[PDB]
Amino acid sequence: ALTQVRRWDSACQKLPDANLALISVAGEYAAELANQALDRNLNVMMFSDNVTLEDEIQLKTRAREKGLLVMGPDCGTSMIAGTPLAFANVMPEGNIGVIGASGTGIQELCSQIALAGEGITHAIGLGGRDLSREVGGISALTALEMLSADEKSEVLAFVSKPPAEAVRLKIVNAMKATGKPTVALFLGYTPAVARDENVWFASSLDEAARLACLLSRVTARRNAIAPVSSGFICGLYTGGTLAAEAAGLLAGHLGVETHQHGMMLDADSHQIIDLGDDFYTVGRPHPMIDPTLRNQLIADLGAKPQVRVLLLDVVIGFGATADPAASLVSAWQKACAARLDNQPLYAIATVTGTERDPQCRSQQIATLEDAGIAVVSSLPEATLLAAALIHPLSHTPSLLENVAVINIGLRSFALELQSASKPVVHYQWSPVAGGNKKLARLLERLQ
Amino acid sequence: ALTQVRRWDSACQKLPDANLALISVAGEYAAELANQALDRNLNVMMFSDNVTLEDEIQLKTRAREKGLLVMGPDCGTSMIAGTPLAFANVMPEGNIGVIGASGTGIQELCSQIALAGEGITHAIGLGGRDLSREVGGISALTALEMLSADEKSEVLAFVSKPPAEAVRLKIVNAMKATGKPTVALFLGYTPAVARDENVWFASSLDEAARLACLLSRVTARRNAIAPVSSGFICGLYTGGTLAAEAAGLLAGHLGVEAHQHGMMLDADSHQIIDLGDDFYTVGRPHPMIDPTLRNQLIADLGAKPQVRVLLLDVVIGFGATADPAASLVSAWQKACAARLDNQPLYAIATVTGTERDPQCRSQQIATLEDAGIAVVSSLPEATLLAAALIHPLHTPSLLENVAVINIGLRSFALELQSASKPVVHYQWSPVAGGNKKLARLLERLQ
Repeated sequence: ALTQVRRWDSACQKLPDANLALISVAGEYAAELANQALDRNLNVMMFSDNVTLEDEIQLKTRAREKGLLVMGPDCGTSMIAGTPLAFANVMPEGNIGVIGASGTGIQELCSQIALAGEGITHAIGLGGRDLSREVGGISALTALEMLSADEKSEVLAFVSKPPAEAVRLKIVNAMKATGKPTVALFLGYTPAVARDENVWFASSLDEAARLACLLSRVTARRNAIAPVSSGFICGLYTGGTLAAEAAGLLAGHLGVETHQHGMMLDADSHQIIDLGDDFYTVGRPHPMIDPTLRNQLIADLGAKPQVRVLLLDVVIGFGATADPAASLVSAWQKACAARLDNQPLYAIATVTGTERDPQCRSQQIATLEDAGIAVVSSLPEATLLAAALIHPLSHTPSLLENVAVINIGLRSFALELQSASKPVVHYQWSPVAGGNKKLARLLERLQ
Repeated sequence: ALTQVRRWDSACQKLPDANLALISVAGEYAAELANQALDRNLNVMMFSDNVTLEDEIQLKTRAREKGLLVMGPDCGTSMIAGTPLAFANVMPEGNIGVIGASGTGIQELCSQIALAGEGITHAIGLGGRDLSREVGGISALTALEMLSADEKSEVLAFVSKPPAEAVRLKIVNAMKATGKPTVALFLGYTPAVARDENVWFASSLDEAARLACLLSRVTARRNAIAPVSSGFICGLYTGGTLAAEAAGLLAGHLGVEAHQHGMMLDADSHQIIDLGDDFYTVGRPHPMIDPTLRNQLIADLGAKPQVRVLLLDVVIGFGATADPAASLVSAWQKACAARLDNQPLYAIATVTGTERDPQCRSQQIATLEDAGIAVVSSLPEATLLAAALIHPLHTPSLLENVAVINIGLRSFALELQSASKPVVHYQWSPVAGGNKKLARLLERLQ
């Protein structure tokens, strides 16, 4: 049974700890009700269109000095603490925090994330004009700071139309300040560089989602492992091309820059080695057919405590070992066996081959996983994870913890919130006096 | 059991359909066996290493003249007509033809293609040095020509180290000439242009796979629909952001620059409209909450023959209509029921929302698919298919069946035997059978 009301105080008593005012009244009155909401120190989300820049700017600046959040006018979507606000979707729980100055942009970005197998913490709408040259991205900065302080939001994803020079610059620096892996989606804009410190740039919705999930998977694992002591990366590859791509990929992640003797990369003690090179094959069979060399080198890492991460490629199929996984496992266990607790050896592998190959992809992967080796589907993820693990680890907004809504405009919004069984009180509001049926009937008819 | 032989005589008599000689003997002898194979008009694959550029060029130029193929020295991987050659993988059959001057590069690309649910026709290894300046892509050109002529190879994917300028130009041009959607992967090479006509440039193995699979899905769906008459694209969007991205993507595919009244795109009669714009919402609910208008416009398409493709978005979730799919199908059917068979209307929809939404993602997609509307997972694919459906419109004997005369290593023949592929093992050696000491010396030195 929806708790309707018709006076502010009546709504505030039916919901003492109300947190947000969702305004969907006629634009001409939205700003008014927003300030009345702030007078009661409530966060505001204006789904309402037809609101002037001046009022939006006034409301957002006022919300800043008060330490509140005003999801600017014409904000069609938001989902905070599992609470659907306006046009929202039921999302799987995850570690991705979404911020957007777009309606269906947020919706599609989120739909693609779920479709990609991950989930979100919150999806914060800002209002279509927040990033405008005149608004200055006030709400976008407040949103970033909030999620930045939300530990459950390990990865950040931002979506909006491309902002102007001064504004996008302010947004990026703010994104960098959070220190969290962040995907910045500037709709229909091919970015300068693909990555800038902790910021990854995308130009399309599903590209952005693909990236957000990848960062999500890498950060998730890195937090679970919780590396504490730094060290170096050692890549022992059996496939030349694979070694070369992993090398190029890792160099980019490290901001590091013709490769002699199979040494594909050697920077700051990190190494990516092609054991297939002639330099390692004198007097012995190719590593892809005989695992003896590589396995010994793996076992011997037990004597190189400075080596924190071991990168591996496992290539199956005809012409390869019968069951590489098993001997790989024993070999790396011997290594780990010889390490002190503060000198662990994390292993990361990618598997190249199919389910029907003799060795069987799924069985090989399971063997690796059961032993504790991290198996990822692609080199970009494998190397990104490796780079993340070498550097050890280094107050959540009350609005993100709980959301109590005083719904003012449309009743349907209050009703949909009822479905989610979220705390809501519906404040029936109208711009026409109670007895003026003529005008009430007219307004309805015209709309 | 494995048929074993000691002379070309026996090999060919035993394998009358021999198509290829897989050679893994010591490099100093590989070119010689390769020419003996060419003397018998057999294709060649030299897994064998330690072969000079000089011999490679001689063998490949000779092969080209004979209308045959020599997969360069140091070619560790190939799969042709379901036949695994050397370091190969068991692959599901699909519509993607792969070519590579890389060993594990071909393997990883295919492994990714398989994981994405697609398959290949063949994976033709070229030899690590085929695209070098000295060789000039001889085998690369041949393979491209072969896959260009293979009807089952509907999408092509090429992978290799970045070839020098002249070679690269020649290669890209040959890819353009096939006319088939093609992904060109030049390992660790930043492409300035992402797409050039039918060629998509990629930088990483996973990206190349992603693109190859995307083109695979689009081309497979188009060939199924088998369009006959060209026409126009009409996008009717309810979500503003989705309309603009769709507009931006299609403008790119149609290679044209593309704002007012919600008309996100309007070039060459192709239109992408944002029905959520004020221009279409005066006096009525937003199209995301009321389908009336859009459904009307869709139904009205039945009277417009030239409109061949209809693009749609369907956003579900708490605030949208209770069952979008149902009404869309209905308006959709009316339009189709008014069209003559020669003037069909193909519908393509992207669905935004989750399995948990009130409308239920899978439920909506089912209703849409049941009525013949094509549902795709992303705007790039939807717009790409939209552009593919408005056009519209023999196979090399080696790609039909492979019968191998194996010469170097025995393991490769056993590999073929286990997969029930036609094979004969030519037991060969540099030392004549009568010299015991020399034989011991060789056996020991290896």
